Amino acid sequence: NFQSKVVTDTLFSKVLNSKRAYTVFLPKSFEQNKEKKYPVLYLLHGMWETNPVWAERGHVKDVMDRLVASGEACEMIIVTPNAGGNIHLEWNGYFDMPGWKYETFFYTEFLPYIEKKYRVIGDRQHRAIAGLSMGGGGATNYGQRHSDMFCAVYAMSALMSIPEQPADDPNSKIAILTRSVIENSCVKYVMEADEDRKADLRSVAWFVDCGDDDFLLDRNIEFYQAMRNAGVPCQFRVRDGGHDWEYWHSALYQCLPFVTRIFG
Amino acid sequence: NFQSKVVTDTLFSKVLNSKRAYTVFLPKSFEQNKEKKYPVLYLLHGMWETNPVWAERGHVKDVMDRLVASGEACEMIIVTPNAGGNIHLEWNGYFDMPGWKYETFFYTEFLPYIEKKYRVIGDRQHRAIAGLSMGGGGATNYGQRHSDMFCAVYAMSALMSIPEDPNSKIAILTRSVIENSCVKYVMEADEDRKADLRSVAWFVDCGDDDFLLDRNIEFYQAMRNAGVPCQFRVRDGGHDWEYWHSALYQCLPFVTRIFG
Amino acid sequence: NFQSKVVTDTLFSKVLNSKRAYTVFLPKSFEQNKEKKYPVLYLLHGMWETNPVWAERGHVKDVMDRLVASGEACEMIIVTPNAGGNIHLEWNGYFDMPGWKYETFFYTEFLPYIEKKYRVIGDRQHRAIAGLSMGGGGATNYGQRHSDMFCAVYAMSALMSIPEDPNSKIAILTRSVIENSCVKYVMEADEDRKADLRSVAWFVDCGDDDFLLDRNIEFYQAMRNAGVPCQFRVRDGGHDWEYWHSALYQCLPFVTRIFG
Amino acid sequence: PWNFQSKVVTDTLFSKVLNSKRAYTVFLPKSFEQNKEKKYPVLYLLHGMWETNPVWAERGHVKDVMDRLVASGEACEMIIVTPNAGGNIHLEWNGYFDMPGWKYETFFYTEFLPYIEKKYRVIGDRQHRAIAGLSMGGGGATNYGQRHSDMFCAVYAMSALMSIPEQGAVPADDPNSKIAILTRSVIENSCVKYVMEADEDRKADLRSVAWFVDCGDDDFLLDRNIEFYQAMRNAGVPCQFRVRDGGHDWEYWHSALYQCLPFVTRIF
Ligand SMILES: [Ca+2]
Ligand SMILES: [Ca+2]
Ligand SMILES: [Ca+2]
Ligand SMILES: [Ca+2]
Repeated sequence: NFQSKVVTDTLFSKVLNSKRAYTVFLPKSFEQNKEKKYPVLYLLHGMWETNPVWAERGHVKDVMDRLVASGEACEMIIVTPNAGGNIHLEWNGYFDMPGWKYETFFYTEFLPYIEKKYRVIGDRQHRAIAGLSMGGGGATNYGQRHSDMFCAVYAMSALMSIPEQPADDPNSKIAILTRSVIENSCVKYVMEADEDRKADLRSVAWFVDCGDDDFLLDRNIEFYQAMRNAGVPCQFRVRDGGHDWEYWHSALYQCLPFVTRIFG
Repeated sequence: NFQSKVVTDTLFSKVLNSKRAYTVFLPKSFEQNKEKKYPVLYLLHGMWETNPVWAERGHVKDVMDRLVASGEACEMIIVTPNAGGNIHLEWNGYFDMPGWKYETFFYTEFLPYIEKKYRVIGDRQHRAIAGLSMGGGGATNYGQRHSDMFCAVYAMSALMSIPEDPNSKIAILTRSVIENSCVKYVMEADEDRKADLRSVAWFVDCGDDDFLLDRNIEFYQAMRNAGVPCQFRVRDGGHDWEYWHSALYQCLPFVTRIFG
Repeated sequence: NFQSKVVTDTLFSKVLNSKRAYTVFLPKSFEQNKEKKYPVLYLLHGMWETNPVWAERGHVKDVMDRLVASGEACEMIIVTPNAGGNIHLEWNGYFDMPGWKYETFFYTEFLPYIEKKYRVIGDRQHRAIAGLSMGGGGATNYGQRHSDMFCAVYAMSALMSIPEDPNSKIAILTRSVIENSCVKYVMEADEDRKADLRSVAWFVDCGDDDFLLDRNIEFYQAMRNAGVPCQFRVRDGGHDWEYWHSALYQCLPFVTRIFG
Repeated sequence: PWNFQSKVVTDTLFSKVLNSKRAYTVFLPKSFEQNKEKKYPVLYLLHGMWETNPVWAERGHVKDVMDRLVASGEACEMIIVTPNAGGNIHLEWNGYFDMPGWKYETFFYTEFLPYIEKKYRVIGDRQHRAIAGLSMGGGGATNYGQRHSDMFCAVYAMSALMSIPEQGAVPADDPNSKIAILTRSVIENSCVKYVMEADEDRKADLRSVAWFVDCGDDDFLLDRNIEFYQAMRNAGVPCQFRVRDGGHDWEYWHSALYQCLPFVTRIF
């Protein structure tokens, strides 16, 4: 019979001059109805991690099979690009950095390739983004600066900016990532907003989910407080737990129904 | 055939020179086993409110009947004293105030009377306290300044301090809350105080749309930064009775776990 | 400052020759744009009860205010007609009975009046029905015999059939429920009926301590065996308002998802 | 390295009863290496047919769930252990009861339990011993609790094989095959029949145990779990019953832990 499946493949990036793996979830109907188009969720991993973690430890396919069957989530393409690895040798991060223009890769190469190949609807209304930790920050800032591309953002234990609680080499990959995250602080972006920016932020649906024992809780609180104070509607949840995969797996049961609601 | 019940009665306070109404939940076994003793939960109402609201809108009996039957909560006495009413006419608050020493009434009159009359076990390990809004602040500062009396505190949408006519009762309450800021109490703590705070189990529950969220956040950060174990939950919602009724499903099993 | 509201009003029924009370929930936006139309949920009460019980004990407005704010429910009209009262003095039931043609009242008088008066969109894709106990059986059989009218059915602790003087209202109701057994309707279905049933989304929610659990199990088993998709939940609890109030948090997001 | 941490350990015990090395996987609390004198309650957590001992740790994520629930106080620290009772059903013995040529229950009670509870510092009484499992393991847990009520205070049965389903059973026409032998064993030890045929003495024994039955609305074993619950209720034996969304799958069994672990903690 027909079944949802997880596929891992690769795309060569001219921007990065590098092979880029990615892992994709394909709905049960994908091979059955060759004409059907789908919403898409870009689902980003955290630092040190690589593309397969959402399928393998997040159990994306099993959660989707549950929620699709109950109607709580719609069939959608879910994809996780590789933006990680051993931080000492491999570039971690989602923004354009000196020597590593990941964001340019994401929008000019990755997204076009994926949405063509996996039959994504292709409009803003059916494109959402979510992620954990470093990926939560990437998801959030992508939503902030590309509000014309995303209808919803679900930020898990997100690296909204660098916590208050340092590499010896200021020119190492992790040092470069640190400065990139600071420069693109999701908190700062909201705090410095004029009325036009506030109005754009309001065109996006936001959901912030971070555990009470998480070292990034304080930065997510600042993000939520800035949003709430700026009059930008935003859901905020602080559940039991910390910076771990039980938090991120369980977050999927809130995330997938949330983006489904916004898609519709 | 035995059933849990809610009873409303009054105590005369010499300390206050005033009748004080209170509403108490009595477990299903109360009339069945006349010799059984129970743990107690003091469950405080918010500003403007009076004693019956936890039974009438919180549906305390219905929730207990559910959670006692599943084993998630133990049988306990639950009691709500009157500490409010129209804020322009009636005294609102839990701390000793000029002319209205509510806290002295609570500890020297109310508590001894309740625990004798309704067969409360009577020690610290079997006494907990919780409340919403003004009552959440009252529960918290009571647990802070009387850690010898309580094993657990569950603070709902709590008036931990004032969010961002000096002879009025409302002005007097306001000064009392600032003076007894639950946030300040943790922030100024020395090592001895931190050790005392650690002897109590703390649970802080406040909605993402609540005007008191920022103060509760301040309280949790102070606790966490001082190394005092504390659960924090921010659930969907605001300063309302759906939040406080649903909080009972976390609070009653929580104090049950802490009870010895 | 627009607010959602609950309104109780009355309609005269020629079919019944009786005044019929009803209670309706109106969305926050109702008075704000007086040309906006809404989907509708018919939300039925149980035996002995009357129309206002869903607003008063089910806290329908407070639950809607929560779920509308979070986006989990859409704005909808919610309406509860009176179909009960003291069973010894007042007619209880939702089907056409000898001397009391309530179903005829419902479809020929009540529904048209309500959907015109309160700006209901008016098609099947935006009409759903739910109920508890007697009202759960009523909702289920309405959906079964009027699949052209309802896209979704949410049955709480439903009187799917009688669990296991002759001219009293109670005896007449008892016969009516047996004659219109929700279980029977499914077990005797041919291929065309099964296809009709599949055009409706079904959700069945009944607690593990409920005296009607066995009839709901029979109903679900019949549905499942006939290949008619149906969600089934058995949660902790019994035939009580904590069950029915909490069911709302599953029911309202469910019909919202089904609404086209 | 500067922290103590809960641990999952896999080891083997040689069984003389079975003439077989029996692997097992055990969860050890964060305090295990830190307070060498602490004794613990124990939960026996059993796997399903076709599976082996490591599945509860690897797919159930038992360590991660315990680390969460221990920190919140919802679960107490406890030893959790899964013995190997499975593997490929055409090659390996599957099952929990004594069968011809494979007396697994005798192994469990006379070899496995004493060895585990000594080695991993279990308190060792009924009041601190619980059992749970999924599918085949759910039937194993339930019937153990039924016939060894003096050993267990609580049973949590997930998607349990309470008896052979009217539909969905694995074909077992070869009477000398291990799968046929298991099938007969499950029938003879029907969890449903055990309650149905109970006299007053048996009912009293059953009431000394806390029972929790948890099975999804789309599970092929739902109908048998319903019969078990109905028999329990009708017999006046207190039992929790939940039917949640889902089927015979690991999302159901992982999420079940979040009810199971606090549940046995309450009963301990
Ligand atoms: Ca916590
Ligand atoms: Ca909210
Ligand atoms: Ca129950
Ligand atoms: Ca289902």
